Amino acid sequence: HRKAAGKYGNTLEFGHLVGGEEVLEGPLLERRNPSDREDVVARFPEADKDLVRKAALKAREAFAEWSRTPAPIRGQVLFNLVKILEREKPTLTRLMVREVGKTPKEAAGDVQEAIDTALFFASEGRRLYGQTVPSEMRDKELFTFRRPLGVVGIITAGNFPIAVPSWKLIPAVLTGNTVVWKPSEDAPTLSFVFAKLFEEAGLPPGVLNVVFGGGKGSTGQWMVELMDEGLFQKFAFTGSTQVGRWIGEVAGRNLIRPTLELGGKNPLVVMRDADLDLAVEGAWWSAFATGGQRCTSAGNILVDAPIYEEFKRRFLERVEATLVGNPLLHPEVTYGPFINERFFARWQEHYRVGEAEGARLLFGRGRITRENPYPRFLGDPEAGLYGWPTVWEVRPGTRLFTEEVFGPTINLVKVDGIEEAIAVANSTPYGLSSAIYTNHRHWAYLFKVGIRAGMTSINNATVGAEAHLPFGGVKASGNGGRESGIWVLEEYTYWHAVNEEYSGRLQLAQM
Amino acid sequence: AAGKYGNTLEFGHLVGGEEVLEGPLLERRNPSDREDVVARFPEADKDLVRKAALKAREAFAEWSRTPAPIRGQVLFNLVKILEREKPTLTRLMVREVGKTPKEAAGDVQEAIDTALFFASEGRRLYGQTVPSEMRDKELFTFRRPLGVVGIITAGNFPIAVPSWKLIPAVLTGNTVVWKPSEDAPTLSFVFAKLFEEAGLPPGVLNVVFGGGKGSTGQWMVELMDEGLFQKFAFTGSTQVGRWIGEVAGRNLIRPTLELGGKNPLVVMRDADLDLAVEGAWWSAFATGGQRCTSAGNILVDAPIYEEFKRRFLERVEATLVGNPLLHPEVTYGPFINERFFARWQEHYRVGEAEGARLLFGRGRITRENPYPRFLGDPEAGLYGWPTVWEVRPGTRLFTEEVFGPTINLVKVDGIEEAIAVANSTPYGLSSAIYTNHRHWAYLFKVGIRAGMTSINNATVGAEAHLPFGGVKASGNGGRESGIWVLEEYTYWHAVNEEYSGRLQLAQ
Amino acid sequence: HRKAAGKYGNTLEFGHLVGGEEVLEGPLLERRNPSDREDVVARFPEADKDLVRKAALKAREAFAEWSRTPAPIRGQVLFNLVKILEREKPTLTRLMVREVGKTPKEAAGDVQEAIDTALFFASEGRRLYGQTVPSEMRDKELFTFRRPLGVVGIITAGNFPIAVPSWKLIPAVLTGNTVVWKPSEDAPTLSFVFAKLFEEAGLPPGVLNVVFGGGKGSTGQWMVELMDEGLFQKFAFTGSTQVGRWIGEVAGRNLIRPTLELGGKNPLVVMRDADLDLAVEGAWWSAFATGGQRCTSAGNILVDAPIYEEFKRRFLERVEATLVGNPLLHPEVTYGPFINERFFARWQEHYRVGEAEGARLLFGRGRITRENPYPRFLGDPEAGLYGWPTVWEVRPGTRLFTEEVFGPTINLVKVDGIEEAIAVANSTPYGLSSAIYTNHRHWAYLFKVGIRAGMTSINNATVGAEAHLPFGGVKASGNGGRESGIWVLEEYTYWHAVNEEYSGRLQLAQM
Amino acid sequence: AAGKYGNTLEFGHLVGGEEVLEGPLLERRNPSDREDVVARFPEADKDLVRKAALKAREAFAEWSRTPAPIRGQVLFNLVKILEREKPTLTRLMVREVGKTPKEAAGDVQEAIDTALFFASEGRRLYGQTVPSEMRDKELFTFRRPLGVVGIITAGNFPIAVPSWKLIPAVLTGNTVVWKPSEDAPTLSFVFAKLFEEAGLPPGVLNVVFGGGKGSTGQWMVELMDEGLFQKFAFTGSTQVGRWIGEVAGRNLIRPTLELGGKNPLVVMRDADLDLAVEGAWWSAFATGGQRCTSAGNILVDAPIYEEFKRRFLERVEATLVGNPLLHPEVTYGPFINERFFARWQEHYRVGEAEGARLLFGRGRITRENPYPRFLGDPEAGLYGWPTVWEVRPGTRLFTEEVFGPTINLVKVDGIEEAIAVANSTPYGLSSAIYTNHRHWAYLFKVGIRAGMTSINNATVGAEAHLPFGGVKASGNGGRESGIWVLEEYTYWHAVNEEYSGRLQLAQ
Repeated sequence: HRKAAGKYGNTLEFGHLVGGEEVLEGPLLERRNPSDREDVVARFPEADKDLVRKAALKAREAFAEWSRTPAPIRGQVLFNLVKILEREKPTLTRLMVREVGKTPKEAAGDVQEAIDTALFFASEGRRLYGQTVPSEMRDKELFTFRRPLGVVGIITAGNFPIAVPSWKLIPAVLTGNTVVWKPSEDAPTLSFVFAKLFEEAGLPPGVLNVVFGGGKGSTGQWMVELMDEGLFQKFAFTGSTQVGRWIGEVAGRNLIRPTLELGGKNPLVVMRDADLDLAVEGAWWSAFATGGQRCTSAGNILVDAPIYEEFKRRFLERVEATLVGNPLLHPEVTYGPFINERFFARWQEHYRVGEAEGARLLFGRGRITRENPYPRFLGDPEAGLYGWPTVWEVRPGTRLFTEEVFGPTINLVKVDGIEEAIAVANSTPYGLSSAIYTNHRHWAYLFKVGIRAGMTSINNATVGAEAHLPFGGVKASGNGGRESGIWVLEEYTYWHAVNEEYSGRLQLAQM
Repeated sequence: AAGKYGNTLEFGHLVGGEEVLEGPLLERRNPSDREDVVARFPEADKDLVRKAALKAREAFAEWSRTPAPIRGQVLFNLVKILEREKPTLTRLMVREVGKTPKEAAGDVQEAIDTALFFASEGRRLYGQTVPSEMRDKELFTFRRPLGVVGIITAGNFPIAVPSWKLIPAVLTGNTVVWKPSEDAPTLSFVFAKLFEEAGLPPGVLNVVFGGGKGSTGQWMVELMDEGLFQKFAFTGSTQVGRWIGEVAGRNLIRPTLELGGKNPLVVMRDADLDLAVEGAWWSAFATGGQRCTSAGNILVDAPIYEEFKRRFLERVEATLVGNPLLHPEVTYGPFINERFFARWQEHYRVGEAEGARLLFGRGRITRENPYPRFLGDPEAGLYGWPTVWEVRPGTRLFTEEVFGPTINLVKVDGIEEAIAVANSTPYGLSSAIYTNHRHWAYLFKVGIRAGMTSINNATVGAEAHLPFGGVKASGNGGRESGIWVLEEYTYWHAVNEEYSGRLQLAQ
Repeated sequence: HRKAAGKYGNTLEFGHLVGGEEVLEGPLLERRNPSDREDVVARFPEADKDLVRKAALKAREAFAEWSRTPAPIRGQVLFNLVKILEREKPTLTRLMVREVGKTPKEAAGDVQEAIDTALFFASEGRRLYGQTVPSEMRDKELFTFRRPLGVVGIITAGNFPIAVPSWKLIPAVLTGNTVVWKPSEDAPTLSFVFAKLFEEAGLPPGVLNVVFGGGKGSTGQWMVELMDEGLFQKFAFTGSTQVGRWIGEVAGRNLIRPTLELGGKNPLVVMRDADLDLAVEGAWWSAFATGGQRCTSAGNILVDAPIYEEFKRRFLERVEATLVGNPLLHPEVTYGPFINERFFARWQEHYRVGEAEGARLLFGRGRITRENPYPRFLGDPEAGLYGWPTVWEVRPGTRLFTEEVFGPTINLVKVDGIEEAIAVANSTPYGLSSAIYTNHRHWAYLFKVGIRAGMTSINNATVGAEAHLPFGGVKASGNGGRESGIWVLEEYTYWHAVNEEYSGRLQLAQM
Repeated sequence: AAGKYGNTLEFGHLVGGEEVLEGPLLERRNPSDREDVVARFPEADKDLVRKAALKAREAFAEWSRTPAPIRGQVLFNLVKILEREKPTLTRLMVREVGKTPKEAAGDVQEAIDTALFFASEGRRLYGQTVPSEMRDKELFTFRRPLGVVGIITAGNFPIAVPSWKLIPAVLTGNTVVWKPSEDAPTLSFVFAKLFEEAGLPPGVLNVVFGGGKGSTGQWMVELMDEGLFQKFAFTGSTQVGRWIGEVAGRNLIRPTLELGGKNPLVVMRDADLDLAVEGAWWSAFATGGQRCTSAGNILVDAPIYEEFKRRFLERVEATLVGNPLLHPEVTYGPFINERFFARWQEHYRVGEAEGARLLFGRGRITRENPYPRFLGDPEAGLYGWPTVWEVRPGTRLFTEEVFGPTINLVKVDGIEEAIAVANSTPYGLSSAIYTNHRHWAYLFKVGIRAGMTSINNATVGAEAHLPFGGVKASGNGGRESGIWVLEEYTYWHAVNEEYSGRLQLAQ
């Protein structure tokens, strides 16, 4: 695999993983270190549609023996994976900093979510409870059982390259399904390694198949199209709303219920009675964790009129102190580069859209360069795509207010009272995360039952969901599916209702 | 006006509590006797469905904020009202869709059972308290209503099947727009009025009558593209369901799709033969074979094939058919509508064309083509000869759903072949095996791909408090009835509460 | 049954209900209207031990067919009971005012709890879920089923003569058990009628047997002793801690897990930031609902130092406005008589104990009489035993502070800060109900996780539990059992674990 | 010192993390070979148990406030540590209680499985969110720790059975005082030390060694009368359990009582005979018949009685017995202690006195009374002849638990009689039926009165993630393992939160 020596490590070359075998087939892509594009992390192929087809048929093959492997034994594989992930946590952390450019602290947390998920589902092997149910008839018994769905197609983003895939891969295999996985082209090395750790843990060959490639016009699109050929009994997607709508459509006509974890425009409310320094810290972290490249990153800070001016002042002071830089050379930075050029490009355009609709720019000068330097940048800002922390004031109903923009940007909006804060908080197409900073029980309550969101934080950030709560969104952010904990079991199994007669006669129900 | 076997009712849509007689007039004739006109009613245009959805959005605000236990009290009232009206609804159902008094009473009883189940669900709807990984922090999950639910239903179970959707939908705090089958408009209107009597606020349930394709049904599905529905629920054909799933999917709706079946019933060499014959017979000819769960194929183990066939044909020959309002002792009555009659007529042609062996049945029962155990006048409506084929796996009669009184026999040899043949259909709704060997029941149970399996019982007659639904072409994973339907009409809201006065970073 | 005409209704005479038959056997007791002891409500016999024995054997007989009656059909009986209770609600309300002296409003609520319980368990007939569980072996399946225990002995107090018995009787029969019930001698008529409503609903004869009589030295004691003869597979008790300890002991040696719902000394905290008028109203109602004759009645109001004087002043103003009287002639009163002479006697003594240990009496002059009248009494205070509203100031560690006293009394205690409020709130032998009035999220939280109680109210009274939450106490208030909702199913069933082999070979688990 | 087959360990009590060598010295000798001294250790007096409970009360304050997911991480560490130590614990268990390496490994594996189960339970422990009947109000339930748990355990499953109590007890935030069996002090000490290595804070687990009656066990039970325990959990004899239940009851404690069995195994005329023989044999002689779940009575259907007896005695005759440390291929080794040996000797006398027919067995295996398939020196310890009787229902051998290698055959005629006879014992722990007729398995399953029933499987070998416990004389309703044990170590806290700024009266 070690094809060349790179700058901050080896340049790895590797192929697809199908039925346990490595398949170096298709035109070569490459992944460059986004903190320093001179460092080439990986060269890897684009799987064509026919190879994805073969991966799904290999998955169908392996599913027969895996689904008949007792769930507690399947759980033992995940238990091995906990220990292996634990052993590899420092290595995976360093590789993640290199390949997607998040800080060592955040990368360790990303890996830890996969460890937590592995442990949770390791013992789920001795749970997976169905029901015994009393019949309305004598000499008859009723049962429900959870059954595996079959072959699961999984397509994932690369902003959480270990955590987010683990939310799908782990419960999928634990419930007895087999998997074809198309990872983000932003994190091919991490994905390959994760697959190999599953292998070391004892996952049978072909239960997990990995096909690398792009999205639109590439492997991703081709994999979605294969739902039309009956090769997938389930589909799970993390990514943009735009792509999610199409995947939902294709899934829908093939009578598949897909897991769709899509975008957000996450509101964070600060009421007049908030602990101001706590709220500032929470807003700041909500905005600039991962350089604002989380589904759950804050979109709009809604600030109660009586503290607006004072909150703005302290918020801008806190934003000004943000360290930015190459996190492999400067692990103390708050955030590093854009993960890829797409996020950078859309973020650059948000400045033009903001100016065109009359948003007021309070802070930020676009791309950080030698020519346009940022006072708290550490290292060489031209080796990658890095963004100025960016703060606007905006009105509701504008594009900056309603549309998701990955990258280090945030809006301030003035609201007056709890009723207006809730109405404005709900004035986007999205409904993923949400937060309110307040001390009045009644205000926390009203926000909690008035917001339309999958997730709400009280005196906490829009980011940082605990790994054992149901994760997902409403409105444009999802379709109702949830990941993590017991709530994800509905995504990867179906209910089998069984009635058993012993009465030696035909008894007619409700008659 | 007065009709033949009762009143001819005229009525309109129910929108925001008001009756709206707007649109071209349709009618529903008694399928046992076309001279009896049951109902005249309008076809809602797309714009009126639009208004119904907006009225639903309006009413949802106060209904979702009505405490769940009070919502449950409305359903409790509905139990008592349904109880009171059971004989009336039974008689009207015999008249309007042509099923027997016995089956119609059972249909109504399912709605009563559903009402009672969800009446106390008002004091349940459990979410979770969950321990945080942090000190001074607490985690919660809550079930929240989705919003406005669009419901489209078939008319073969005109009270039961709609109750499976309407009742949990309103109990969980949603509001509803309902497009009932044009085969059962009167029952649907009445059911809506009973909800009203029970105390359901005006606009929480809106009913828009009309057709399906090129009519109210289709227009209602299209309105998902305008953002007017947060949920959609459908009971009907796979072909229509695929389209509804597609439209729902692009609008990020998770729809309930309860679709067709081709339900296998296996009889192993060791079965109680007379029990299995009775079960196969009832699976086939209950409701004249017009259930989603009606048996499609009887798979008979080689050593008892000849003996089972002989007794099965003797039992089929004894089937009484007729107008169930004049002859309530009949096994089944007419086709519910002309579509089922037409597709049933075609199955004979397709059967002959692919070389299936016709053992019994001569198509439509007429004065000229009479059935020996018909009671009454077979030309007052569309009635079908009981029909039995022998078929091969992989053929159209074997794989494709055919509503109406038909069934196939197939010879299998041993449990492994019975399971493989049982799974050789696009469908996966109901299923059954007759056997006494624990090991054979077990292998069928874990080898079949179906939402529902009966051991020594019919493919029909699901109990109202088990999860109902199918896999493959029969559904998308959603389940109705019991606790399992709550996932269909609510979403999970995860809440974390900090008290530690500092920002604690998870994982 | 109509033996004589009484003052406010008929004087009823009736016997025990055993195997469906009425048995007029034993020395006659009588129940006098506690608001007016000239009104004789009922004459009824004391069942001797041998008749209780026969009732248990009749229960054992009926249990065979009842346990084999499908749970959904058993639920239909409870559904009939909902409708019958509904029909009889005005009648049961009036009879309850007459027989135990609570207000029409409270009596209607008492009956409504039985209606709510009936409805809840009516549909529980189609639930009672056990589990399907995956085996660690191939060709093997695991199951759990809830099974009825057998014959349940139930002994109940009379302060909640319909509600509290319904919490036991209804889930007991729904889960397929049969019952012997010894009602309080304070509410024999209500109990007889309730049994007859079960009969009208379709409960088979002998599934519910009712044996009337006393407690110590009488039917109650004899029924507890029959646990030593193997006649009860379950026991459920509502009453005093003193009696509960003995019942727990007898149950314990016979390997029965009893439901024990015992006394309380329920703390209600008012913090400096409380809505004062809300807290005063809540404390007032906690103290004087049912004339302070609830398990959950407030024992001690713990008032934060900065609002102590102001709270006292408003609390005494509110206590002074309390109406007291015969609730059958004056349904607007807050409370009526003591239910029986025992409660009156113990309450009279609490004055002497209070004086002896130096508690400061702020309000109350003992029994209300013509000679010692109460300014807001309505009617004739000598026709029954009525109590002055009573308010003390006490110190922690005293008898008035730690010991339950049924009747209209309450203590004020000064506390300083949340830590002290919690420590003082926990300084009793009891742990049933509890409450805090506050607006600071952090204070509500600390009380909630610091208190040792089965039940906690935030900005609500210690009384008024909703009928579908788990009800019960810790410490001297109970043994861990809970009533109501799904939580009571553990009380009346046992788990049956079943494993089914199909593999035709002996597979050794964990080996 | 060095012993014969390993080190002789000396150690004291573990209280607040410190080792306390205080009290008269006891010793545990290798029951396979009395010359091998495994351990010397003290008898804790009542006052030291008192101190252990107060140290537990102290440590509980910080442990209960440790977030459940962090508590789960300690158990996760324990999984890995138990895994690492499995061969060592296996060898020590063979030495200290005399079970075979295979069974000892399984014993340890149950603790590993329990550890893993409750490791992730740290992120579960679900309570409920519940809808109020009022506006502007919310309802919650939370699981809370009970406090200080007293645990007393037998030594026939010296790692498994204690793990069923210790692990969920600490995971749910309780603290523990543990009095281990004097038959397994070394294993118990080591297990406590592994908890310590895993990161369990000092004083959360305290271990006090000593005897039972007139010793540390009895004194610990008496301390319930001083208010020092909020929970008690016991595994052992019914006679002791009744007393513990009594003491617990007057102190308003709900105790876990896992007591004896007289476990019936039915073989119907249609059973796979060789499977049933193997299952009966293993049910009887696993652990030398020293399991709570060991078969008490084989109930054999009349038509196969003679043939089953013949094959059963052939299988019993092939049983290897011996020192399992020198001969790991043996089926079973010695009696674990002298009490089991004594009660087993008495069962022969009682059997003869009431007229039971002895088919096989000659009492203690000695040089003078040798057993043909004994391996090694039978005088180094207490070893028993495999023993088989024929008995009548209602006799003492039939109804009373007898630890050790003995079993009864009883003739029954038909399923109804098999069930009635199976229930004719004071006990109700485990049970089994061998049959192929679905209807017979069903009737046994719903007719038996037992906590646990096996169909075509042994009375022994319960899987670690099903609820374990008994009815009648075998227990009080409590269950161990899985989610079902959480009721044993927590209590429900119901919380209602008002936001409506006014007093709303319920019902």
